[PDB]
Amino acid sequence: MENFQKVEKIGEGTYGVVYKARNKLTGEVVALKKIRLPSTAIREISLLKELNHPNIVKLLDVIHTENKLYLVFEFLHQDLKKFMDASALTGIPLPLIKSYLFQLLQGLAFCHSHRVLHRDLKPQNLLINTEGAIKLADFGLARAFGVPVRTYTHEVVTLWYRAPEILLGCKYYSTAVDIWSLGCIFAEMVTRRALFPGDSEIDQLFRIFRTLGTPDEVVWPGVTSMPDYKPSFPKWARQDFSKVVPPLDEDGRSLLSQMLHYDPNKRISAKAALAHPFFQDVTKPVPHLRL
Ligand SMILES: Cn1cc(NC(=O)c2cc(-c3ccccc3)nc3ccnn23)cn1
Repeated sequence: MENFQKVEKIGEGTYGVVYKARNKLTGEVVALKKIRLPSTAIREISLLKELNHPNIVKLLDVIHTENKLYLVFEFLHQDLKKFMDASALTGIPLPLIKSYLFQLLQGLAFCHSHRVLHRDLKPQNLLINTEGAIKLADFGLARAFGVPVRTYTHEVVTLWYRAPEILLGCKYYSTAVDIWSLGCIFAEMVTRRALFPGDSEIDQLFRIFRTLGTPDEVVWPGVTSMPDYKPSFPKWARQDFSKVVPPLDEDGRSLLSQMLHYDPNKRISAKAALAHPFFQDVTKPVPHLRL
């Protein structure tokens, strides 16, 4: 932190402070993330420097010096959480929602093709720029560092986007967990409200069940044998997506339903989702960004 001049706190991320900083040698403005605390993690994280795609926030460097771990990322000026808050009177226009979803699916398809999962997608790690791009930040890190209940400064890590197999204690994640999260985000962009804003693991799980119906062996073979499944769960009926995400059209609702299948083996893949009729008329609009 002397071969970075000018260093400012951006926010508090899942693993430590995030700073905006200028690289000394190069003049470039970067995001610098301090990871608060392991050699297995270093090689794993290091591999992510090769995982480069236009819809993935570039990992520029892994700095392991002075027994500290810093990740240096490409810097973007706004996140989707802030953008949706700024867009709340009018909503994000459907063509821009569509562009963002399509781009995010391209990013997921890339990473999934290389056997890399995110596992903690949320609006705060989706970053936007002035050119209409959106990018996924922090891919691959959960496999390396875990996902805590609370961050270094005691902020509660959100459960809102967590897939039901994770909440039911399945110990092997698949790429389907990212599709679920993205489906949740899609619904939130459309309705301007989080889809499942749980404030505890059971509240999260029951909010899912009260919308999508309590899962059973018909819709999710194997569910009743999951580690944290209890036969005493209340049995709620499923709601129609026409009630959950109006005014989304039938193409959008169909796609959302497939992203929110209970059984992770039934849930649509990113690559398949890109071929969905919802994207037949996709475009790349310019967002209105105030920086
Ligand atoms: C991995 N990675 C993170 C980023 N950037 C961000 O996190 C980021 C930074 C800032 C920011 C605001 C005022 C002054 C300085 C910075 N505002 C937002 C709003 C949303 N994100 N964000 C770039 N790369």
